[PDB]
Amino acid sequence: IYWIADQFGIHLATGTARKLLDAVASGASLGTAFAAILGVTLPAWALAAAGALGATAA
Repeated sequence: IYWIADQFGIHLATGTARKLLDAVASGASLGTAFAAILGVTLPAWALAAAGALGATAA
């Protein structure tokens, strides 16, 4: 995700997701604020993948 946002970056969230990206990067443990940002374009299962065994820098 940290690689697709650069090359592609088709889903630029410079609205509210910004305030989150400035926190999740240090401790992405949100369960409601993360699903509200990864629900506009990203899937729903991705929320469960964030835990472990999933893309962390992709």
